[PDB]
Amino acid sequence: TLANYYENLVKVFFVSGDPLLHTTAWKKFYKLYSTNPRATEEEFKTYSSTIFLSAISTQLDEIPYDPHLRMYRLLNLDAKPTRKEMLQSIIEDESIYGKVDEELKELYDIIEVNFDVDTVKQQLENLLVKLSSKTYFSQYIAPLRDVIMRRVFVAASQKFTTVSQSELYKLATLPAPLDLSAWDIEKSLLQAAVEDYVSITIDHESAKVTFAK
Repeated sequence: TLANYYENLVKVFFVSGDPLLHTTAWKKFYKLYSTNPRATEEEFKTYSSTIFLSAISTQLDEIPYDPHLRMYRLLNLDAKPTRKEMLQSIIEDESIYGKVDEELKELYDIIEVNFDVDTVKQQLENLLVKLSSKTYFSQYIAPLRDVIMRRVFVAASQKFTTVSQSELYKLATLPAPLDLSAWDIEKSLLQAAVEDYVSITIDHESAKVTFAK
C-alpha cells in the first residue's frame, strides 16, 4: 500500500524535526485517501485540519549542504519546500481547505495575516479552549507554541532596546495550553538567539533583557 508507506513517512518526519516533509507526506497520503472510496467525510475533516495545523505550527524558515535531497526526490519535490508556500498550497487546495475546521482558519488569520504582540493573548484565549477539544491538537501544541513565541520575540526585538524580564516574559506568555513558565520562556528566547532570529543579553543582575541591533 502506498497509503501505509506515506503514513509511516509522516511519522518518521514528525520525529525527525523536518515538519515540512511531515505535512508534505500528509498531503501525499490525503490525495490517496481522496482517490479511495472508503472515505468518511469525518476522516477528511480530521486529516485536513491535521495537515493545516501541521503547516501553521511549522517553525519559521531558517536560512542555511542539503541532506534532504533524496527525501525531496522520494516525495517528488523539485526544490526545498517553504513554510509560506506550504501554507499557501493548503489554502488554495479546496479538497483540503474546505474540510479544515474554522478554528484553524481563525488561528491562521491571527498569527499569519494580522499578528500583533499587543493583542495575541486575548485573541488566542478562547480559541485555544475550543482547539483543546480537538483530537488532532495535542501533538502540535509544542511546535505551535514555539512559532507564536518566536513571532512574539522578533516583534519584541524591534520594539525594545532594554526591557524587564517581567514585562518581556509576561508578554511572551501565551494563554491556555501554550503557557510556559518563566524559565522555559527565557530558554525559548535563548534558542531564538542561537538561531540568529534575535541578538540579546540575558540574566543581567538587573533582571532585564537587552535587544541589540
